[PDB]
Amino acid sequence: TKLLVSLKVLVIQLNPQIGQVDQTIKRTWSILDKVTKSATYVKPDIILFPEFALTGYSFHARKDILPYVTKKDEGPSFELAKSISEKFQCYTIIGYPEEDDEQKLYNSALVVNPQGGQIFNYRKTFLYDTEMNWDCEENPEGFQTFPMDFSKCAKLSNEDSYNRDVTLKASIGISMDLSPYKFMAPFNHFEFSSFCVDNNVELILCPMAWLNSTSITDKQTLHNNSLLEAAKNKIAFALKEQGLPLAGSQGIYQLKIGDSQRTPRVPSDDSTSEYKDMDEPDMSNVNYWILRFFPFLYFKLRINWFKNSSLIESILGKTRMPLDHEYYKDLLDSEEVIKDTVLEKTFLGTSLGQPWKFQGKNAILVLANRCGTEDGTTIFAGSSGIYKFNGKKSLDSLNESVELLGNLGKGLEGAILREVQFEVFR
Repeated sequence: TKLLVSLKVLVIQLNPQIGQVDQTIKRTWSILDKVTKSATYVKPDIILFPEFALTGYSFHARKDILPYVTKKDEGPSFELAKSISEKFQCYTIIGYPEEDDEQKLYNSALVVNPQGGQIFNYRKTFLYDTEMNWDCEENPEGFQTFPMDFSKCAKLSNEDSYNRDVTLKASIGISMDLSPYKFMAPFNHFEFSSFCVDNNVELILCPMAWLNSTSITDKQTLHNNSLLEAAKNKIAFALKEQGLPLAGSQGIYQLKIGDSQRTPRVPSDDSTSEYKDMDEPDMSNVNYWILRFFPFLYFKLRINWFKNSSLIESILGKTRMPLDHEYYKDLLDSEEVIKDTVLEKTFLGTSLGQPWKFQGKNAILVLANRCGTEDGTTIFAGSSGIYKFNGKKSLDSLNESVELLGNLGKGLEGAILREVQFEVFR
């Protein structure tokens, strides 16, 4: 049986600065208030916030992030998501700094149902250089999936309305999860992308604090005060020329609610990474974000790979997580049988029994990336948007195996709403 699902996704893009939690709370209610007053407004089934959407991101010490850490079921972040879910009758996913009863710190993103009850708490699996500053911890469970009960969102292929309930097998990824492990692992791996394809993920939620390539990331520059001074002056002029403060744009909201304005497919080049046109998305990152989801993208060479039986040594040898990951604290030789899970495993989008496993299926990707600037050196690309993988039969936005349902600006706070329509198999 094949169910048709119609979901109403709402993504919030904020510019949270460290020490302005309450002010970010106020601006958030200001955005949601404007969203409901939209001409083409509809009640969202799921609302997604960026990574650390209320506290800020660039923390340099554990002592600094301590005043903002909360339990998974306590604090401003949890209270906000609970109020939103109860006020909109939807799921709320927001990134927050977490701390357990063992005094351990995490980069987490909590989830609340329409009833106002926390149904899931996810920890960041792959850590970024910034998490190392405040002694963050890798997700001991690694990549995870969870079910989401949506009411009146599905229907049969011959019905005239969505009066049926559907339990989607969701999955959350936090920025660095999309990148190669520690920026050192092979690019061809695609950890998080493979994990979602392997476990047949249908809805992908990605809270992010992704950077713009114009940011200062060079290590020898960040630790050379002479070079760092001249490097920060460049960032200062970049924002001053745009008529923006060093912290970034706040208060001025970009609202794309209800409209069906799709994002233009543009290839990567020079000036696609330039921090200009704050109402326009960052196609350099959008193309990169799509590339990181290669297993969901159509690729012609998969036929030759499956035929020549390539990657099978990669599929079998493929482990769940990196061996040196916190997750851990030959079938060809053995006489043990091949389990279903092994046949579900994939590499580069190819499986042991099929050239393109995702082929024929659909999946919804929701990226909620923050905007603004921090430390006068870190610029976030923003460009929050929603994507659809049709799985129908090009390693960027030019590939028509993915649908760009809409994106936000690279440097403006706002919220985008889209009525995503895909299909599922039960």
